[PDB]
Amino acid sequence: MLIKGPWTKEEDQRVIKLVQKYGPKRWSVIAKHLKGRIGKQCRERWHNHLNPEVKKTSWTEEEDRIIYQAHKRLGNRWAEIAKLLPGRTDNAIKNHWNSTMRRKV
DNA sequence: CCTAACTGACA
DNA sequence: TGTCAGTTAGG
Repeated sequence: MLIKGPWTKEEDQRVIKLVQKYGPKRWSVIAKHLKGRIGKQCRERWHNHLNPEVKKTSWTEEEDRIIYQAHKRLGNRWAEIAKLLPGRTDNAIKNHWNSTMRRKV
Protein backbone atom coordinates (compact mmCIF):
# COMPACT_ATOMS: atom_id res chain seq x y z
CA MET A 1 0.00 0.00 0.00
CA LEU A 2 1.35 3.47 0.96
CA ILE A 3 2.17 6.11 -1.74
CA LYS A 4 -1.53 6.69 -2.41
CA GLY A 5 -0.48 9.36 -4.94
CA PRO A 6 -0.80 8.69 -8.70
CA TRP A 7 1.74 6.46 -10.46
CA THR A 8 4.69 8.83 -10.82
CA LYS A 9 7.11 8.94 -13.73
CA GLU A 10 9.55 7.25 -11.32
CA GLU A 11 7.28 4.19 -11.19
CA ASP A 12 5.73 3.98 -14.64
CA GLN A 13 9.14 4.22 -16.48
CA ARG A 14 10.74 2.04 -13.82
CA VAL A 15 8.33 -0.89 -13.70
CA ILE A 16 8.72 -0.55 -17.48
CA LYS A 17 12.15 -2.23 -17.32
CA LEU A 18 11.13 -4.76 -14.65
CA VAL A 19 8.49 -6.36 -16.93
CA GLN A 20 11.00 -6.68 -19.78
CA LYS A 21 13.23 -8.44 -17.21
CA TYR A 22 10.76 -10.72 -15.38
CA GLY A 23 7.50 -10.60 -17.38
CA PRO A 24 3.82 -9.63 -16.78
CA LYS A 25 3.35 -12.50 -14.27
CA ARG A 26 5.74 -11.74 -11.42
CA TRP A 27 3.87 -8.85 -9.80
CA SER A 28 4.94 -10.50 -6.53
CA VAL A 29 8.57 -9.70 -7.39
CA ILE A 30 7.73 -6.33 -9.02
CA ALA A 31 6.06 -5.15 -5.80
CA LYS A 32 9.14 -6.41 -3.91
CA HIS A 33 11.15 -3.58 -5.54
CA LEU A 34 8.48 -0.84 -5.60
CA LYS A 35 7.77 -1.81 -1.96
CA GLY A 36 4.43 0.00 -1.53
CA ARG A 37 3.02 -0.63 -4.98
CA ILE A 38 1.38 -4.03 -4.47
CA GLY A 39 1.22 -6.46 -7.41
CA LYS A 40 -2.39 -5.40 -8.00
CA GLN A 41 -1.55 -1.70 -8.58
CA CYS A 42 1.47 -2.67 -10.71
CA ARG A 43 -0.76 -4.75 -13.02
CA GLU A 44 -3.52 -2.09 -13.11
CA ARG A 45 -1.07 0.62 -14.24
CA TRP A 46 0.65 -1.81 -16.62
CA HIS A 47 -2.36 -3.48 -18.27
CA ASN A 48 -4.02 -0.36 -19.72
CA HIS A 49 -1.61 1.55 -21.99
CA LEU A 50 1.70 1.73 -20.03
CA ASN A 51 3.17 -1.32 -21.77
CA PRO A 52 5.83 -0.17 -24.29
CA GLU A 53 5.09 -3.59 -25.74
CA VAL A 54 1.61 -2.13 -26.43
CA LYS A 55 2.67 1.02 -28.31
CA LYS A 56 0.36 3.86 -27.22
CA THR A 57 -2.36 4.15 -29.87
CA SER A 58 -6.00 5.25 -29.67
CA TRP A 59 -8.96 3.22 -30.90
CA THR A 60 -10.33 3.89 -34.41
CA GLU A 61 -12.73 2.40 -36.99
CA GLU A 62 -10.47 -0.67 -37.38
CA GLU A 63 -10.49 -1.21 -33.56
CA ASP A 64 -14.06 -0.12 -32.74
CA ARG A 65 -15.14 -3.11 -34.81
CA ILE A 66 -13.38 -5.34 -32.26
CA ILE A 67 -15.38 -4.30 -29.19
CA TYR A 68 -18.56 -3.76 -31.24
CA GLN A 69 -18.52 -7.48 -32.16
CA ALA A 70 -16.73 -8.99 -29.14
CA HIS A 71 -19.12 -7.17 -26.77
CA LYS A 72 -22.00 -8.64 -28.82
CA ARG A 73 -20.97 -12.22 -27.85
CA LEU A 74 -18.96 -11.79 -24.63
CA GLY A 75 -20.33 -8.50 -23.34
CA ASN A 76 -18.52 -8.06 -20.07
CA ARG A 77 -16.25 -11.11 -20.43
CA TRP A 78 -13.27 -8.86 -21.17
CA ALA A 79 -11.15 -11.86 -20.13
CA GLU A 80 -11.88 -13.55 -23.47
CA ILE A 81 -12.02 -10.32 -25.51
CA ALA A 82 -8.54 -9.45 -24.20
CA LYS A 83 -7.05 -12.81 -25.24
CA LEU A 84 -8.81 -12.46 -28.62
CA LEU A 85 -7.13 -9.02 -29.03
CA PRO A 86 -3.31 -9.40 -28.82
CA GLY A 87 -2.25 -6.03 -27.37
CA ARG A 88 -5.21 -4.32 -25.72
CA THR A 89 -5.44 -6.48 -22.58
CA ASP A 90 -8.30 -6.28 -20.02
CA ASN A 91 -8.41 -2.57 -19.03
CA ALA A 92 -7.34 -1.58 -22.57
CA ILE A 93 -10.62 -2.61 -24.26
CA LYS A 94 -12.72 -2.57 -21.08
CA ASN A 95 -11.73 0.96 -20.05
CA HIS A 96 -12.31 2.02 -23.64
CA TRP A 97 -15.82 0.60 -23.91
CA ASN A 98 -17.29 1.99 -20.70
CA SER A 99 -15.84 5.47 -21.38
CA THR A 100 -15.97 6.08 -25.14
CA MET A 101 -18.70 3.58 -26.10
CA ARG A 102 -20.65 3.60 -22.79
CA ARG A 103 -23.32 5.42 -24.84
CA LYS A 104 -23.69 2.09 -26.73
CA VAL A 105 -22.35 3.04 -30.19
C1' DC B 1 -13.59 10.52 -26.41
C1' DC B 2 -8.80 8.59 -24.29
C1' DT B 3 -5.97 6.98 -20.88
C1' DA B 4 -5.06 6.76 -15.62
C1' DA B 5 -5.91 4.91 -10.77
C1' DC B 6 -8.10 2.81 -7.18
C1' DT B 7 -11.56 -0.01 -5.50
C1' DG B 8 -14.67 -4.16 -5.56
C1' DA B 9 -15.09 -8.91 -6.87
C1' DC B 10 -13.54 -13.33 -8.80
C1' DA B 11 -10.59 -17.75 -10.15
C1' DT C 1 -1.41 -13.95 -6.06
C1' DG C 2 -2.87 -12.81 -10.29
C1' DT C 3 -6.73 -11.50 -13.05
C1' DC C 4 -11.09 -9.80 -13.90
C1' DA C 5 -14.91 -6.29 -13.54
C1' DG C 6 -16.60 -1.63 -12.62
C1' DT C 7 -16.57 3.24 -11.54
C1' DT C 8 -14.43 7.10 -10.50
C1' DA C 9 -10.52 10.21 -11.79
C1' DG C 10 -7.51 13.09 -14.66
C1' DG C 11 -6.38 14.25 -19.40
